[PDB]
Amino acid sequence: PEEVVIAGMSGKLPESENLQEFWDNLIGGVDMVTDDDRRWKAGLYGLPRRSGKLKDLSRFDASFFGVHPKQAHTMDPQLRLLLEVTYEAIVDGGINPDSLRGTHTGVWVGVSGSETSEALSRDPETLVGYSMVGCQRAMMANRLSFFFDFRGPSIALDTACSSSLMALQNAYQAIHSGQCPAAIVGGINVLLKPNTSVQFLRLGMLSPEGTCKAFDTAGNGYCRSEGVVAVLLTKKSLARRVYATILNAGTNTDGFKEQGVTFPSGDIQEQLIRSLYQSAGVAPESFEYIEAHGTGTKVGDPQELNGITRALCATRQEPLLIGSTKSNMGHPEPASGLAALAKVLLSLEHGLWAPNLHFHSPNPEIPALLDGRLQVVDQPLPVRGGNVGINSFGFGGSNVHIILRPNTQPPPAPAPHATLPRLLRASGRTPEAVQKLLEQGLRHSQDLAFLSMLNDIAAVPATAMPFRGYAVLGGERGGPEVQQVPAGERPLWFICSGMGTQWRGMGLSLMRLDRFRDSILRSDEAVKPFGLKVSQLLLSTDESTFDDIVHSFVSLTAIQIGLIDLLSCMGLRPDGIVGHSLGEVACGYADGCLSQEEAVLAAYWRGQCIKEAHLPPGAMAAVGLSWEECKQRCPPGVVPACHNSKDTVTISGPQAPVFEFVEQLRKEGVFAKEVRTGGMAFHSYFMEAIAPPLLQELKKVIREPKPRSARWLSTSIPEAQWHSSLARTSSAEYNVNNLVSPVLFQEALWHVPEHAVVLEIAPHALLQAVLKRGLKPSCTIIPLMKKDHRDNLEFFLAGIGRLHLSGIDANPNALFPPVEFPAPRGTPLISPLIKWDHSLAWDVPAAEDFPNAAIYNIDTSSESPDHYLVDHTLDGRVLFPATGYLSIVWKTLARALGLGVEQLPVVFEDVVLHQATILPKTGTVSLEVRLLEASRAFEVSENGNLVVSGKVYQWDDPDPRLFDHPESPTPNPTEPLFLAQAEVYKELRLRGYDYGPHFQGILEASLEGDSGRLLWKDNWVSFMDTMLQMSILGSAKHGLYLPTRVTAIHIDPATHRQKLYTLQDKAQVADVVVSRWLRVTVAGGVHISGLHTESAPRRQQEQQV
Amino acid sequence: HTGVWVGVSGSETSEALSRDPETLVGYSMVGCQRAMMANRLSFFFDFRGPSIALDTACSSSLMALQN
Repeated sequence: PEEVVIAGMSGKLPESENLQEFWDNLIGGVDMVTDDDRRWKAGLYGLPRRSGKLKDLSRFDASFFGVHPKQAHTMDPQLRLLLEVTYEAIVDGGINPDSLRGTHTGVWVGVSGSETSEALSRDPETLVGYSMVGCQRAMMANRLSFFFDFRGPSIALDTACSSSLMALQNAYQAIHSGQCPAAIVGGINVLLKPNTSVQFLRLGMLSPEGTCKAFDTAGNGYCRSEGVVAVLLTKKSLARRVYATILNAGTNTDGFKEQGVTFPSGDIQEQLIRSLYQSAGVAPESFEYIEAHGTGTKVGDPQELNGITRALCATRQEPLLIGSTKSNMGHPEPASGLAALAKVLLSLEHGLWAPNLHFHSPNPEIPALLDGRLQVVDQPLPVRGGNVGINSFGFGGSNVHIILRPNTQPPPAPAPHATLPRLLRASGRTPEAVQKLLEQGLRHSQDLAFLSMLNDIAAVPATAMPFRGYAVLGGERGGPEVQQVPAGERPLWFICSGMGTQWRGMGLSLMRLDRFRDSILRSDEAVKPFGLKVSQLLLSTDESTFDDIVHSFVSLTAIQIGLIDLLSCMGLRPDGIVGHSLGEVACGYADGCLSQEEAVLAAYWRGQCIKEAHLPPGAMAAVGLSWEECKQRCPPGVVPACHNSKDTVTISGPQAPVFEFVEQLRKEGVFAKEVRTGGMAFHSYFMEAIAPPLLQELKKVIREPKPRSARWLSTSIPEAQWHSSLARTSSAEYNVNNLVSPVLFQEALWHVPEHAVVLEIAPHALLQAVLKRGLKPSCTIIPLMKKDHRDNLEFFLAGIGRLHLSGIDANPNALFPPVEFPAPRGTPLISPLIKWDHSLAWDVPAAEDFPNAAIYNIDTSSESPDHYLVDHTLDGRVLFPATGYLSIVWKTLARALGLGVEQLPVVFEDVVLHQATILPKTGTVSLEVRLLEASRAFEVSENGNLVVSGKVYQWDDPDPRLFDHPESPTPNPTEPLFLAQAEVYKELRLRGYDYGPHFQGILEASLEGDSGRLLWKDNWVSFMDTMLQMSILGSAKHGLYLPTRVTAIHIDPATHRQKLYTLQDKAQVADVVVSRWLRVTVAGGVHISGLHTESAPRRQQEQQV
Repeated sequence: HTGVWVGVSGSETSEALSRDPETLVGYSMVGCQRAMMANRLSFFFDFRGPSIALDTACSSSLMALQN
């Protein structure tokens, strides 16, 4: 069939957000297993404390993939992370994902768990339907097919711990047989349900130490880990980056075994190895590295390594290297194969084999390791070069083996175009993504294939990725440009300036691009028989070279044609063309009305015919007077020739009349500037004699005219007669009339639709000011070149970048020689450079949602999220805030009803704090919360002692009126002074309150203590405690009074979010009012009523003596 | 070299058996694991080929037939 290549790769692995972190850990030896308490409490049910745990599971860019917020919450974490990983993998290989939409690509996902689905279907009465369309195993690949629009098969294998490699093998077979052009093979595994770990523990597969000491005597069993990995398998004809070539891949099962289903058989593994390598036609001597399964079991390791020895070490002298990524990252059950593939491919990319951890002495039951035939990579070793093999054996019996040929592509030899600046274009969700891609490209400005791949993946629609930026590399005056992209398509227009724009040495900077030089040479061929060559003028060094009219016109038209040729390479078809009279020849080119040869010859003949005719010198000057005003102001024999804009209207005529008009304007003071054209007044009645010879010559030149497109807007003939015969098709008559009839440029500019993206196609952006004023305010001029600029190529690339920032998609790769593929080895990974919009935090099921009242562990340790409690020190000892209990009850009620706290307005009633809980300096205090939904009552207990009691229930009908601030009893009109934060907390300290920084929230408070402002952060406890502090501040009583009862508390989160108003800084604040007459403390969306505080005796610890 | 392609889209027995952390038997996984819907058949009948448990919903059986 056809070759199958690993073209891309992406994945999240333990303690590593991207493959770059995975490699940084592999080489550096950082063990990726940890003793954290993330998934569940360590030691629960006797399980090992160690496990492979991903850094996060709650980040997901829902808006990108079109998942509504309600569906995103119920979606499986594996599915979300796999969608992101798959997109990262597809763009890793330089393939724009849109180039695969609508094709026959397939999705094979190896998944062996549905914990989230079980968690979401626990409560039959409140379960939501879409939980099934996001938690089913089938959707693990069907969602990918739906979003990416792959028409190939969508299968979700299980195959009992070999799912990833089995999916890889199925994709390989599909691509080999021609059923599919490409495949997306992914592996997913997340540890959420402790009961599965307990089952594996009972089977004896796990290890008490959580270390997979593969290939070692102390091997006992593996430690479960997590991992989401995706690879892009494509046929060679469609790939850009080649990590390796799958020479052959196969699967077989152990069959029947006497010992049991779960006992591995080495004979079957040996047979699989031998069959695949023989079928591929390889020789065992070629293999250099074998990525063993390497679980680390007393039984599995001998079987597997003896199989590898009997299969590949039969007759080879030099030893065979062995490795196992499970020593580092643990064992991802279904995703194990793809993790090993990632390790192997990264090792090949960097030219080193990552060291294996936890290997000191070999297993005495493996003769190979004790001998020298089989060697383990205990320290980094350079890659000498050879084939590689990967084997993944599930405990059910399924065996998978793949043979990889590493990509050995030498770096491209230096070429002349290497020095030339190359343009880079990036698109992204957030400015950070664009800046990351730009910086990565900047660090590698000399990597042509890398820059081409980046430029390929950046052509994503602006709606999906509203941030774009360009960074011209290799230029001395270079830097990133980043700006937001407006939505909606914007028209692309062209402008071709007149005969004024000309300078000595134009086009040399652009002569280096192949397309431009080819176009200039074609123009020279068009003009060669006449007697001049455009390139001769360009390479020339005389200032007077271009002061000849014929030379000027020929060179200008040739350069404009070259610019249009460069534009057409990138795929830009103008939606409107409008040019000044020398320019229209080029405008004729833009629409296909004029052939290149015709246009160049026409320019030469215009220049000549102007040359032959001898007329009295006539100076054309543009004066700052309105077109209509110049109509009468223009002296007899002088007419307004060009209508540049409303402010400025060019006028031409005899040199003496024009000088007289200039003098008169100087007397008036109006802007009277005289241009230089060698005493020639264009678009004036003087040229009326030139036409006849020009008429004949052009009739000879343009043989069969062509229709004028609706895009072109002729400024030679007013808009009234745009349907006449004269302007129906370009010909000698049209060009002659343009050379004679006055220019109506201002008339056409009005027709440019609002939000257009204009391009000034000319050697100099002379009409930049004219376009900036005349055209509507919201249009972008985008000039291609500049006069006397040292390197016009950089300016042109910057102009293309500004096109990129306007929405129009142009590819700068077409402007340079193509990059042969596959790309050279060592081309940097692109997957790590992609970043998403992870502002939101979606739900991930907890370990207490599966079968086994609510209990909360208050750990004040540094890492614990409850660390802020260490600032609630009263009497010199840390106490749990009274409002802390309310948050616990709120969360428990929210979990009971099924809502979140932000979505659950609550009403506490008759709260009694029976005793105070002291938070120990070391350790934890466990608080239980019990509810009686029928009675609407709650009890918080601590070691069997009652702590808090009261009533809690959802607020059926919140009323925002309840939080309107009562009119203060004291007008306080003067308000001369107010207490700052420092002063309020100094007073509280003197009373005996030692609140730390976290529990300091009163930005200001009135002298009477009846009003103020409460700072808002993500924490409710701090906010409500600051309300209680405001209540206490105005009290005259001395000594620290602590709450003992509350009669009513209302929380309405919606009104709260509406009440917050940001200060001039970035801080969010809420106004507070305390009414001691009414016994209400109302601040933001909270309402405390009937607070009672009782004096607490001072601890008399009297630590000071 | 015979192979087994079994179309299964449910693991209810896995959930019921693994509800009690302090009484769950180890071999509940062998008989209730989804992949065991084909590996067990291969083990008993001594089939040395593929053993895969597809998961496409409403079409797992016919997808297995196609494979």
